[PDB]
Amino acid sequence: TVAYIAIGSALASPLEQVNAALKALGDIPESHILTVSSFYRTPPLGPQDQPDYLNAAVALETSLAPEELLNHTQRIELQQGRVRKAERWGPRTLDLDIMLFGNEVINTERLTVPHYDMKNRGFMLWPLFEIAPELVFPDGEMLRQILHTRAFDKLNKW
Ligand SMILES: [Cl-]
Repeated sequence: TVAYIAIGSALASPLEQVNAALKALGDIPESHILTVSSFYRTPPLGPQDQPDYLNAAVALETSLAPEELLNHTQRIELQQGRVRKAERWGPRTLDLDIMLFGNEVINTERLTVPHYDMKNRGFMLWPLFEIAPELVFPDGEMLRQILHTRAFDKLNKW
């Protein structure tokens, strides 16, 4: 099963945090990386201008069940990243999201696939389109049509 995973990171030096994360993803049992998108650069949310965020997408072939894959992405987030001390509820310093899991639709208490907001997020869709331009979502919508209709601005490269 081909899973597509969004990776984000702005902490310390994003390039080596993300590279360590990719190595971790590749070491997930019963799984191997098919391809990784380019690394992209997105500005921080808020006017205060935090560090720049590094965004990418990974195609991972896996025979794990979706919740088993979740277990590993959560483990990697714990091992490779941390919580913001002034915002424990805020996003961690390394973000992994399972965007898509084959053609599966999953609405459990722990796991929602497709990612619930990805169709509204250029920073998830553009890297995905780079590695999977002909992708079709479980509901039949084409990735290309979403990017075209919604007219999301392209992302700058890291
Ligand atoms: Cl869908």
